[PDB]
Amino acid sequence: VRSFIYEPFQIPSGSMMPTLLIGDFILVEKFAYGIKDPIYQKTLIETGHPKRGDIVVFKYPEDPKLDYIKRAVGLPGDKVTYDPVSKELTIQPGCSSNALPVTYSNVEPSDFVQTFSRRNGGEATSGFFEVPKNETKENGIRLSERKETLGDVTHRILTVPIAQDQVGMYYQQPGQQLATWIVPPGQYFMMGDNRDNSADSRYWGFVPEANLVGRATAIWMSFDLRLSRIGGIH
Repeated sequence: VRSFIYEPFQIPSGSMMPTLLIGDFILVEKFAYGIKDPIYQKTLIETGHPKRGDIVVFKYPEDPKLDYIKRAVGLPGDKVTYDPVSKELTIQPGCSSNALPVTYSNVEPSDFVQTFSRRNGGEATSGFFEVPKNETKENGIRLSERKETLGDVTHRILTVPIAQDQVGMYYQQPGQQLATWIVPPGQYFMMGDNRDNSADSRYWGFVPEANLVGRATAIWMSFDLRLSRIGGIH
């Protein structure tokens, strides 16, 4: 006697590359589901919770009028530390006041190249393009790829070899060094797979449970007419 609500979701940005791409249309399963008991035919309202590594759609805390999609990397109580040089995560569960095994595969060239306009000789991102590994684009940088295993979940991330986060721009948590955060009760730390192209928890803080919409379950369609991407999230 249980029911789940599902809603389609268009992928607007490349913050989740290479896992999710601009043009992807995904299925999202709401955390809040109905529980129709037995004796009575009522519909109890129970809410599920994201597991570490889940790809989650949520309402932007600063402006809940917009929905974002990131990977839930930090759970309540998690002590999250990000090394901007190695671009690696360290996660220590239950440190609200034991190190989780987070491993990374070897850096390899990805299928994408990020380009940038050059008005005035400066640089501004101008898009992502799938480019054969033996080719290049002028004013573009080949992005690197590797696998991140957050405990039991393994997924891919992209990195921009010429970039490095400016720690001073991070959301700084009271009483904490820059680049370290303790996830508050009932809140989450969100990060996108395209690690140098993601305005996430590093910059605007945690996501309250109530802002959560649902978990991404599949790519129902994608229009960069990529029938090849329909299926599970990889």
